[PDB]
Parts: sequence; C-alpha cells; structure tokens
Amino acid sequence: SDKPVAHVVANHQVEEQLEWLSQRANALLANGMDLKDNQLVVPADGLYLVYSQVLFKGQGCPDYVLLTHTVSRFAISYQEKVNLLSAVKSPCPKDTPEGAELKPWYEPIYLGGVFQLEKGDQLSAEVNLPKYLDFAESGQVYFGVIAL
Amino acid sequence: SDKPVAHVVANHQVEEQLEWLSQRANALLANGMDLKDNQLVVPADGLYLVYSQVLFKGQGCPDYVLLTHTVSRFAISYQEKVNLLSAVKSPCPKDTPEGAELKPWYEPIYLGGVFQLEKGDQLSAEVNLPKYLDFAESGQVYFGVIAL
Amino acid sequence: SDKPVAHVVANHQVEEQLEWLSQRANALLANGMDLKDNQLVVPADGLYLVYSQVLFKGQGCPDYVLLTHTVSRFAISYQEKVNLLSAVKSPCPKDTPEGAELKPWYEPIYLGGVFQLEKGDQLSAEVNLPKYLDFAESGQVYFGVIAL
Repeated sequence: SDKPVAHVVANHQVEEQLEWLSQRANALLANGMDLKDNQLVVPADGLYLVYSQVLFKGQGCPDYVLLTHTVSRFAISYQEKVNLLSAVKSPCPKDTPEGAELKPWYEPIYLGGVFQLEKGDQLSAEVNLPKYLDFAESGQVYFGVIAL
Repeated sequence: SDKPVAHVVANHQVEEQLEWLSQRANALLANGMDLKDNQLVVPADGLYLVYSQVLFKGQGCPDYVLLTHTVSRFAISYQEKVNLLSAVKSPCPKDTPEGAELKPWYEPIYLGGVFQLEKGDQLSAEVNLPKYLDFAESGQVYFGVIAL
Repeated sequence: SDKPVAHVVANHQVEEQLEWLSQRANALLANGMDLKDNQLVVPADGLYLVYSQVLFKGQGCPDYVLLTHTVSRFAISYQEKVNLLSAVKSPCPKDTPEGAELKPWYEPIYLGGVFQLEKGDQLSAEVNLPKYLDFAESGQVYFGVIAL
C-alpha cells in the first residue's frame, strides 16, 4: 500500500487521440506516481513493472497501414527517448478489398516488462496512428506502472 | 509467500466452455484466494495484478466472427459488474472459401493490469464465444490474480 | 534479500535465430538469476512472474505457417520440458489470394503469468520458427523473470 502505482486509461471523449487519465473509477495514480504531459513519472530509483495495452479498430481497408505501439523511457540527460517495449501490427492488405458495407477489423497489442528506473524518469505509451484507437468500451486502452 | 495468489487454467476436458481449474501442474490458488462459481475472489482490500490469456482457433472462415475477452469486477459493495480489461479480435475479414480450403486460424489475446480491489470482490475472465477456445496444449488459456 | 530478476532481449545481430542477451541497456540479470544455454535459471524455490514477447514478420505468404511462442519449465527432477505459457498465430493462407501479395505482415505474441518454481529450474522462451522474428527495433522481443 506504499508502493508507487499507476494504471491510467484512455480519455474516451477525445476520438482519434491518446490522452491518459487517472480520474476513472478503476484507474490509479498513487504513492508518488505522477502523470505530467501525458507521461508517467517515477518517484524513486527502483524496479518497476511497466505495461500498456491499446486496441485498434478500422472499417474496410482503403489503406495498407502499419500500426505501432511503444512504451519509452526518457530522462533530461538523454539524446532522445529509448524503446523499452514495442510491437507492430498490419491489419490490412495493400489492395482495397471489394464491396460496400465494410465489416470492422480489430487489433489489440499488449506490452509489459520489468525495468530498473531512476527517480524522475518519464515513461510514455504511444501509438503512431491514434486515429484507429478504439476506446468505446472501458478496459481497452491502458498504461500502468507498479514499483516492485 | 503469504500474499494471496492465483493462476488458474482452463479445463481441457470440456470443449466450447471456459472453466477455470486450480488442480493442475503449474496452476496456483493460495494464501486466501478462492475460486467460486468460476470466479476468483480476493480475501482483502488491496492492490492486485490481474491478468488473463485466451487462445481462439477456427476452421476457416465460413462467416465473420467478433471475438472478445474480458476481465470484469463484481464489487461486493456496489453490486454491479464492471469491465477492468477487455480486447476484441476479428479473425475472419472475408468469407474467402466458396468451395476453397478451410485452413485453421489461431488468435491469442492477453490482458493485464493493476487494480485496487475490496475484500470479497469477485473477478471473472470470460469470452463471448467459448466455442472457439483452444485448450489442446497447456499454458494457452489462463487467469491470474496476485496480491501486491 | 534483493529480488532475483531478469529481463533479457533478443540479439538483433543474429537474424533468423533467438539468442537472449542481458548485457544491454534496459536489460537485467541480477540477484542470483542466471542465463545459461539461452535459458533463465532461478536460484531458489519461490513465486516468480515469468513473461515474454516475440514479434514475427513476413512478406508474401508463400507458405501457410503456424507460429508458436512458448515459455517452458525444465526441472532437474523432471528432465523434460513442460509448457507454462504458450500461444499460436496464423499470419497466412496456403498461398496469396490472387496472383501474389507483396505487403509485409507483422504479428506479436505476449505471454505472462506467476508460477511456483524450484531452485535450479530452467525457463526457456522459444518460437517454432525463429526465421520470422523481427528485431528491427528495440523492445520487440524479450523474456523476463522476477521473484515475487
């Protein structure tokens, strides 16, 4: 009950964009964890389980798309952010499939691992094309950190 | 060691149904965790890592199918079921066949997050269409809850 | 004492094979965890969170392939591998729909769960077809174990 912990979820009112929120009944932001500029900030050096899930959805396949989901680590002294976890998905074929009344496709991605972080480190969980995010139902898009 | 812990797996004997079991090699149900009416019950207020994986399999694509996997919380206080984690998958883009070969397809879904739960809360891990679940091998369908 | 922990990543310099590395940034192998013969060895009896992710990529679908990812337990009392976690994915059809497709497909698989293990147990995270693994970016392929 003293361990820094966070489980933030996507703001469902901002379609086509990814904004993390703690103000939801089954979300958490406690024991030192801060959420600033859409990133989770760790309060102390230590081992942390970092995870995130996104759900993508699309109707038809007019475009061949490469979907990515990445959890990164950043500290002021860094040249740039570094990938901690990442995955890619390709829901559609190059050829635009024939026919109207398109059935939607759905693609989830889950990332998660243990990392030694330092006080003040900023963790981000982002997607390359947030226009395909699906957060119509709760529990589909989230980002968490838990001190071990 | 003395923290409530559970890692239950699907019963492989009955097809088209999702029944969690603790009586298997590499399964767990200890330190207060209980399995009742196919749900994991936590023994106390506190932080818990909750996760689950399901594997779906189908013989070709006779028609469009929408697969969902959801971990929900039934709050002993509130008296209602809320989804904590959820994902969707569409394994059948088009009904390709039309006399063609019905090749099997496979689709896994993983869910996991940390949540503040209350004593007596009941957690369920379910899918919408259990007819597509695949238990052929061990380690494919599971549900865990671990006290932090 | 301090928790045995490991988070190893795939060697990106060896294409078509899965070699776990620990001497990289954002990788861990400490407090008694050992990496031997590409397997993670636990130093004591206890509960451990074990997880792994792989990312597969292919182009054109000339062969109908079933991709598998499995985390196994090998005991020095039961000299044979047992599945702890496993999943299967089918990224292709027997051959391209018409003529020959040309866009690359991508498929990630995540596995994770808590297990009671014994001192000396060796954990392996392997795929059936490593030729399809993609290490083009950091954080795509990993294997971790952390003592609870």
